[PDB]
Amino acid sequence: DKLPYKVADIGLAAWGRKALDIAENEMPGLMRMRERYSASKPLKGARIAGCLHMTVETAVLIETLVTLGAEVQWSSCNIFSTQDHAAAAIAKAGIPVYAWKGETDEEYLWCIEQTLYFKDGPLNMILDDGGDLTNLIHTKYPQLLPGIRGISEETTTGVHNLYKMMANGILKVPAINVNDSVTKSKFDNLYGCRESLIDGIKRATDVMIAGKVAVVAGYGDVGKGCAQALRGFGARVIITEIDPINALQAAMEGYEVTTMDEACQEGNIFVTTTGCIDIILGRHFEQMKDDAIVCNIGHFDVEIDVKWLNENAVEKVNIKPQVDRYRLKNGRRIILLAEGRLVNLGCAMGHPSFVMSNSFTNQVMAQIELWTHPDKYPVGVHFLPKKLDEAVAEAHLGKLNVKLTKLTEKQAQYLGMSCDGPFKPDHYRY
Amino acid sequence: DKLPYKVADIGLAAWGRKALDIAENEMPGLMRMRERYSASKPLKGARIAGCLHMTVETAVLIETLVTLGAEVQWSSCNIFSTQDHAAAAIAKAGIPVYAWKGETDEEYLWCIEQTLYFKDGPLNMILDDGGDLTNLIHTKYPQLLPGIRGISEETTTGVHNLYKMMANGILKVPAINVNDSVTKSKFDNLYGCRESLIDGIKRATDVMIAGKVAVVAGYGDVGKGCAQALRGFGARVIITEIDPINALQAAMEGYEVTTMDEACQEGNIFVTTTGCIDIILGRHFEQMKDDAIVCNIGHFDVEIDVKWLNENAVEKVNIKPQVDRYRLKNGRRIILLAEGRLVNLGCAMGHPSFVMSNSFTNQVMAQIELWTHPDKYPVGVHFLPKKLDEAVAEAHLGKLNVKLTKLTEKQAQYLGMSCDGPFKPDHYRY
Amino acid sequence: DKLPYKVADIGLAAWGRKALDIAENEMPGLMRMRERYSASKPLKGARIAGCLHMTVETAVLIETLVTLGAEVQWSSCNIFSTQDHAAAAIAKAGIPVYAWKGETDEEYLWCIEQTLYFKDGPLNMILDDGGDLTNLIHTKYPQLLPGIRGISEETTTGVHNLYKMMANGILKVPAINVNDSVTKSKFDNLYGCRESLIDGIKRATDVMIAGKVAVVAGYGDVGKGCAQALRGFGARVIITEIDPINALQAAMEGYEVTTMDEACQEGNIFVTTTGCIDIILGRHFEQMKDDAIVCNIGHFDVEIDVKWLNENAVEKVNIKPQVDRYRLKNGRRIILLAEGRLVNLGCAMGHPSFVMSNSFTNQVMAQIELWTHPDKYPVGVHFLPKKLDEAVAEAHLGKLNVKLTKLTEKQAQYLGMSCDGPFKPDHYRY
Amino acid sequence: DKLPYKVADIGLAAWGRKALDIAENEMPGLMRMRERYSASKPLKGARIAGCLHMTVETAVLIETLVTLGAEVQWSSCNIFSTQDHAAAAIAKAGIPVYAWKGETDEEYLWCIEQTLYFKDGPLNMILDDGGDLTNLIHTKYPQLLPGIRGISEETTTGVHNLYKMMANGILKVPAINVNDSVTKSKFDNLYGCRESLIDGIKRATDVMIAGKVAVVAGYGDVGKGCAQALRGFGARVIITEIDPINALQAAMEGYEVTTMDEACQEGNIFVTTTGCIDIILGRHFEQMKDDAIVCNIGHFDVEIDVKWLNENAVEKVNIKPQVDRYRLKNGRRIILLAEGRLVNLGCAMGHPSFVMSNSFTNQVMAQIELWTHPDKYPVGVHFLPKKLDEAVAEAHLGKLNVKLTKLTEKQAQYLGMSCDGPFKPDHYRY
Ligand SMILES: NC(=O)c1ccc[n+]([C@@H]2O[C@H](COP(=O)([O-])OP(=O)(O)OC[C@H]3O[C@@H](n4cnc5c(N)ncnc54)[C@H](O)[C@@H]3O)[C@@H](O)[C@H]2O)c1
Ligand SMILES: NC(=O)c1ccc[n+]([C@@H]2O[C@H](COP(=O)([O-])OP(=O)(O)OC[C@H]3O[C@@H](n4cnc5c(N)ncnc54)[C@H](O)[C@@H]3O)[C@@H](O)[C@H]2O)c1
Ligand SMILES: NC(=O)c1ccc[n+]([C@@H]2O[C@H](COP(=O)([O-])OP(=O)(O)OC[C@H]3O[C@@H](n4cnc5c(N)ncnc54)[C@H](O)[C@@H]3O)[C@@H](O)[C@H]2O)c1
Ligand SMILES: NC(=O)c1ccc[n+]([C@@H]2O[C@H](COP(=O)([O-])OP(=O)(O)OC[C@H]3O[C@@H](n4cnc5c(N)ncnc54)[C@H](O)[C@@H]3O)[C@@H](O)[C@H]2O)c1
Ligand SMILES: Nc1ncnc2c1ncn2[C@@H]1C[C@@H](CO)[C@H](O)[C@H]1O
Ligand SMILES: Nc1ncnc2c1ncn2[C@@H]1C[C@@H](CO)[C@H](O)[C@H]1O
Ligand SMILES: Nc1ncnc2c1ncn2[C@@H]1C[C@@H](CO)[C@H](O)[C@H]1O
Ligand SMILES: Nc1ncnc2c1ncn2[C@@H]1C[C@@H](CO)[C@H](O)[C@H]1O
Repeated sequence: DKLPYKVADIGLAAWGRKALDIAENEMPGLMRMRERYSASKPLKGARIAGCLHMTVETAVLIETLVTLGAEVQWSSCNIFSTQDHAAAAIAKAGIPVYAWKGETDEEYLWCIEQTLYFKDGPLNMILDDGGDLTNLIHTKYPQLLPGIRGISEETTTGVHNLYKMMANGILKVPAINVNDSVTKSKFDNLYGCRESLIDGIKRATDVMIAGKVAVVAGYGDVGKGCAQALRGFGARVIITEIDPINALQAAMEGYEVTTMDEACQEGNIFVTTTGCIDIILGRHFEQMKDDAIVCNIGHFDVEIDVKWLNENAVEKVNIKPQVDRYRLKNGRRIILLAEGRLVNLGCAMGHPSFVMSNSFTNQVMAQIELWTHPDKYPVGVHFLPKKLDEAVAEAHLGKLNVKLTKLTEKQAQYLGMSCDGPFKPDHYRY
Repeated sequence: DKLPYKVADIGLAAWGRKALDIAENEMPGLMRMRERYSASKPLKGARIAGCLHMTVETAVLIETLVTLGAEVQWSSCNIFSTQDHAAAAIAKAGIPVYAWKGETDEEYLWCIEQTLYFKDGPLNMILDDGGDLTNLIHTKYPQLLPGIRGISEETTTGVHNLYKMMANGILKVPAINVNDSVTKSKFDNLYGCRESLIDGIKRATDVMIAGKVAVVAGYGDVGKGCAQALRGFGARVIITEIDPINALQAAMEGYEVTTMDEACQEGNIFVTTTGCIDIILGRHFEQMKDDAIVCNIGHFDVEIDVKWLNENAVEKVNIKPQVDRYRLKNGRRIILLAEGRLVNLGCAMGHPSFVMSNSFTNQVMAQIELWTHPDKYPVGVHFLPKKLDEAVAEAHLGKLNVKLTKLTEKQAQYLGMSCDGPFKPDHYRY
Repeated sequence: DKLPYKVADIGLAAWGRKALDIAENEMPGLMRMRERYSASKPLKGARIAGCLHMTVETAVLIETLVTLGAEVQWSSCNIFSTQDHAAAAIAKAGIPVYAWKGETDEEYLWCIEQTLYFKDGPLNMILDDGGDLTNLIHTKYPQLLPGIRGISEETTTGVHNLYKMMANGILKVPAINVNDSVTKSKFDNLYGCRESLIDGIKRATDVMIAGKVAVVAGYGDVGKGCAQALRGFGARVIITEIDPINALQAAMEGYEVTTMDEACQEGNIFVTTTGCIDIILGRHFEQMKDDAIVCNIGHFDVEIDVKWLNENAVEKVNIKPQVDRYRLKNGRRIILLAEGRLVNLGCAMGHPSFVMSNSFTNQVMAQIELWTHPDKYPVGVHFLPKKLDEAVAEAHLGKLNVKLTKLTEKQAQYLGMSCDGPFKPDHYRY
Repeated sequence: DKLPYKVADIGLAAWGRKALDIAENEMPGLMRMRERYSASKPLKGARIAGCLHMTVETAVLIETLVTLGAEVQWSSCNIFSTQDHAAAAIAKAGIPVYAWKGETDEEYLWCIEQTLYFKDGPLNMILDDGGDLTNLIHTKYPQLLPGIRGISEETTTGVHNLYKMMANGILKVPAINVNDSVTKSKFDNLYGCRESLIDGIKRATDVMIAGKVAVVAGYGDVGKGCAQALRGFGARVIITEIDPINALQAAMEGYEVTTMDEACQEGNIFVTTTGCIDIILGRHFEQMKDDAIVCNIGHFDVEIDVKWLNENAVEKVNIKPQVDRYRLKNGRRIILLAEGRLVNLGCAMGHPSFVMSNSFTNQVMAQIELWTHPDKYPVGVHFLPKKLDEAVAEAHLGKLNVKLTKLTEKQAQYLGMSCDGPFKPDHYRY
């Protein structure tokens, strides 16, 4: 009596498959995993439930896992991020996926629920992005915890949740922090938003970036990438921060660092990257230049007070999907993107596949680790070993034609390290 | 018995009007022209036939001219550049427009033909982009030349044509070189492609730019913008040039300058910006890395040997409109964008409106000049006066909140110039 | 009874010669001129008097001219720009040079006077930088005008003077505008200040640039280079301009454009690049942050009101040559570089030799042109032919290993140009 | 019978004091330490022996420590890095300093030896940069170990030594890794070399960077800064790496990553930043373009085979101090800077004072920590607490006019952190 899947239109599978074919060729890390483990099926027995934006990239990840032997059931971790042609290709391949662009909140929860129970038994593995699946199980289905061998978590906000849970005796299953592998945080969060933040603002508004003042709240890995992207197109970028170290980094890169109370009067474009609530408020909106564009790229839509706009604007015109233009009592207009949900995935296609290969190779490794070597992972939050982190990167060098240097035995002795690595201490920040 | 217009779908007018509303707010130069001339209608009597990409930006230009009193009939200057919602809004406003995205070559010519004769008499003005309308009249409808008071030309290739015509006694009507106003060539050609080249490559392929080698043929104003855009996202950019000066400029900016025969073996992304034929040939395609992306942003599709691919590939798969992926005898794949037609307009939406306001304010000024002061323009090719060029720029400063400095009389005397300009000699290169 | 030369210390000639040896290897344009004309001595008969910063680069120029057969007598065009080891090497080689770092104003004039009369007759050629020699002859020695075949002028300010003179019937000798050859203005003025402005600020103060707000007055070729240099090291750069076009260029590159009245309160570093008087006044100094650094890189020291500081500060401490630190009545301190004279040459060594090879190859060509083909140059101000401008650039490509592309005859026909150039119309701005 | 100090010329003290006055104003972190601890003298009782480049910056550090109550004796950690005017000002202030620019190796060791015994008893604290003092005590004066309460270490190479020592039971005293405080490694190593690498190459050679190919070995924090500096001036930068992660970072920033065996044939400028031996060998020198410039910025001069040049060149000409130009059997020339010793300090003045304030505030904190709270530091290698790391940064925000944001209690609860920090987990990489 249960649907085998639920997508917007199965008819999009052909276009989706073409999409995955091109993407596969941009994802050597995932392709190399299949080449190494399709034969031995290290994930045989795993029943992986995934909750992570259902995009072309995620479809290649899903099929990599299946190729490695696991059974997979998936849901998106955002109501506007699914790419329907990718979801259809997956559904068609007979993998249970419950996801479509533009879900309601009740449907969003429903979709995650359809992934918990497989044909032959509940999930024994979690692949999360944001902690929603992780929190659902720990709060509504704890009984399933003993049957779950591990959790791998994709993003900063989900990772922070995990540490809050572990600090409070709640975390009941071993978890690998994938966000913090170097090859994820210093590539996906940085270089990925550097390209997909602009993509989302452009597809949504077609606005010229050059000449504009842009305000980026937060200067973490995401803000660093966003600020760099905007400045490369000629915007004057202003940064807001709560952390004196990130603030000093931004100042030393030539950015004016000040508060939102002050910057709201100057910005033409606003991007929130903090992962924190109450960044852009009604008091900020009333000070904004006419047609200021306001978006969020942080995991959850908690940074901008969109409720305030809906309750206080005198007009609200939908320009196209995910693009709303309000008119306030002061007569001025505000362009709001994706109703405040992460703009790169809501208004465009997320990070390009090559960088997502770095993130997802980390994810496959984490799944294998937890599944294949549970004795190595006590309940808590862990990091993939540096040696695996380095392997992720090495798997992407050939595609770029990078010729890496090999330490001579003489050099390796002088440096006190192995010719095959790890080449850095564990506290290295890269 | 003649159609009053011809567009893809009049039903798109509402969405288009919303598009124009947002764009108008990004185009102060055009809005300020209307504010200054709607009352006096300096273009009353003008019957302007336009041949220029039928986009949201062009629609604001078309309505600015109408507001200034002229009668206008328009066609696109490329078979893939029209934005159907913009064309519909114009058609709906009752302006005769003949344009849609994806015309055949015969239709392309047909559309230009429908603009030559107005309700009350042939065209008395030309607004061209590429020279196609200009060449059609001079070669098939010379009889209409005495009735045409002037020509204003938008782009480098069209301007070059005009000088070839003038050098050969063919040019029969006064022409203003709009491409070479400073506020056009050093803004539209540069900053505009800096943002819309990436937009087109992204919407077409979603490819990661970071980590790639990109080859840009030509280092003129368009190549300069394209190279800068690609390098800002982390691509290693190689430049090809025939001009020792542009080549030295590129080298001094840190770019490797070499030949296409050599670079075709390294590039992952190829962009042609030369305005010249035979840039990328079959011999180059056979040396390319797998899934290399190849596009053109020069006016005409004469830079890449697309015919060679169609005749020599073993497979050709249409991924989506304007995106074709070939498979060659060597087993490797080539992604070709927009069949070789300018990629920013064929795969995306062209330059953003703000920079297009600079170009189109120049165009309106040129029309007024020629129409309103023909005694000032003998047959030949001219430049708008520097004072008007500076006025275009000044009209866009307020939107950006630029506080310009005013020379004191003391300073103006020392510099030997007027406090209100021109502030530069005519040979100034900016 | 006349000195054969006058320098700080002939004993520095050996170190200077070593300097010139290294420089020669960085100046292929000048070396290639010698290789082509030492045999035929096209300048035989020329008695060239030069007034241009007596640096290592200028010494290679002086010897290139001598090698080409002319007789040369030189003076510096600034009291603080001479490089004593270079002046000594020249003096030693037996060329009459009157120059040393740190001349008084009376001495500065005296030195120029010692170059007017040669062993065998007055000067028959002028090589000027700033117009000082040009103005001295036209105002105190007009009688020598009929004997002077030509003038070649190095910089923007001198070129502007020439046009003021020509517009007023004063210019009595043919002059070639060397500043405006493309290979000079778009390389020396831009890329040269991009490297030597920082060099001067650093050798003078050792100040960290990152984190600072820097204010650059003017956004011409010099301001463009200076702004780019400062921003590359992490300074937040604010620009002041009087020209709406340059102001819009700066805004579209992400720079805040405002007035000095406003920026004087924010800057930590101030650089004037306008070529205009009254840029930084006492009213600006009283608003400055403590230890703000203030310098000028424009030709003459007329941009900053240094007299105001000397008359109004409560203290003035010389830190080292060309570096003065004042203390104002408000208790705050101002660091002034080179007493307001061009900072790159006053506090460092000017532009590096490679870019100076572009400028000086232009200068040698101009001398040959005027001297060798006077029938081609009526009284007035002219530009070197584009073909020579392109040759300057081509002569520097090999050193950089640039592989330039050659047009096929097919391509050259399509473009309507010669395979050997000129490749651009005369109004091209590059 | 022992000298009270030993410097090049005490007569330079006045100029040095002026230098320190300017520097103090650029070092708020150190000034704020004095303002907070001069009253309470937390270092009273400490007898700190320092071995760290004797520069203007280090002089402000030395006086900050004295102000905090310690007795200090200093030596430089490099034979060419001392700034004689700074050493003289210190000597004059009556602090025992043994250092001068250009020491022989025997003298270098002698100077360190003069710092071990104070008027009233051996050293009870070490402030090291490179590990030389640390290794001298552990190997020749172990008997003094029980009397030493702590070690604070400045740089990557010294920190690596410490971990090698701790891993081998040799480390006998508690050590704080100062290099790895975030405010040191991500500011001094990066932004500092970004400005002082160019300074050293420029003061030494005056070479144009634009147009050159530069090869940077290593892409750690130092290579990242060096590569960014060179590319900002127009050099094409090639990177060599042994670490797949750093290699992928460099590729994604647009740099070609290859081997030295390959790059030695292309580079015009070579900079080694690896901290490893055998980077540039005789086989590399024989392939180099004429007048290639070769330097090292890593701690010890072990990266370049300078011995090979001295033994194999046919000529060796000293251009000026720290600049040697060789001529090889193949007729080509090699410019070697500072005989291979760190170029920023050997040929220029090291990092500017502002960034050095970040490093030295960390150093003062470490000294206070170890001295004042030894119960908190067991034998081993430790990190300063994140809260102190953040305080270093906050102490430099005011000088830059940074307006930092304060978390509301609501926000701090949502983020699960204190309004006053730490704002990041311990594994954060910034
Ligand atoms: N959309 C995407 O593709 C994508 C990719 C990576 C991560 N993410 C998400 O982006 C957000 C941030 O990630 P990250 O890796 O940059 O986290 P980060 O910790 O590195 O960064 C964010 C910063 O925000 C600052 N900040 C917190 N509250 C603030 C406030 N009120 N005002 C100003 N600054 C404040 C913090 O000091 C911090 O430096 C998270 O929600 C994360 O899950 C999105
Ligand atoms: N798509 C757009 O939005 C847009 C905007 C502006 C202009 N254009 C078009 O872009 C093209 C170029 O414009 P531009 O303003 O840059 O012209 P430009 O003259 O400034 O530039 C092009 C350069 O190409 C070089 N070049 C010519 N043949 C070459 C060859 N075989 N190999 C390598 N280099 C070669 C030339 O030396 C030249 O510097 C024209 O067709 C123009 O009309 C497109
Ligand atoms: N020191 C050097 O090595 C070197 C090299 C090249 C030229 N120069 C000298 O540098 C100066 C400028 O050269 P350029 O080639 O950049 O000239 P440019 O004409 O290209 O530039 C200067 C600009 O200053 C602007 N400006 C004028 N008055 C102004 C005012 N009051 N406030 C703000 N902006 C103002 C103008 O609009 C102009 O764009 C001249 O004196 C020139 O001779 C020095
Ligand atoms: N001169 C200065 O002012 C200053 C300031 C900071 C540190 N330092 C010194 O600079 C050097 C490096 O510091 P860091 O903080 O960058 O270290 P880092 O560890 O961050 O960096 C160096 C890198 O070199 C790479 N590498 C090692 N051997 C290599 C080889 N054979 N070929 C290519 N790459 C190789 C490593 O993988 C590594 O990423 C150390 O000696 C350090 O003490 C100098
Ligand atoms: N194309 C994509 N497919 C899947 N996940 C993506 C894509 N782009 C960005 N993401 C993820 C979205 C994030 C925030 O939830 C991550 O941290 C990031 O990995
Ligand atoms: N959005 C746009 N609308 C109209 N014309 C455009 C747009 N973007 C670029 N162009 C034009 C296309 C060009 C080449 O034909 C021009 O030179 C340029 O002005
Ligand atoms: N090293 C140098 N030698 C000679 N002239 C120089 C040097 N650096 C800059 N200049 C010149 C100084 C200028 C301003 O007078 C020029 O325009 C510029 O060519
Ligand atoms: N001006 C300076 N004074 C003292 N130490 C410096 C200076 N510049 C760089 N350094 C140090 C030299 C280094 C390498 O030994 C450090 O890691 C760095 O902190």
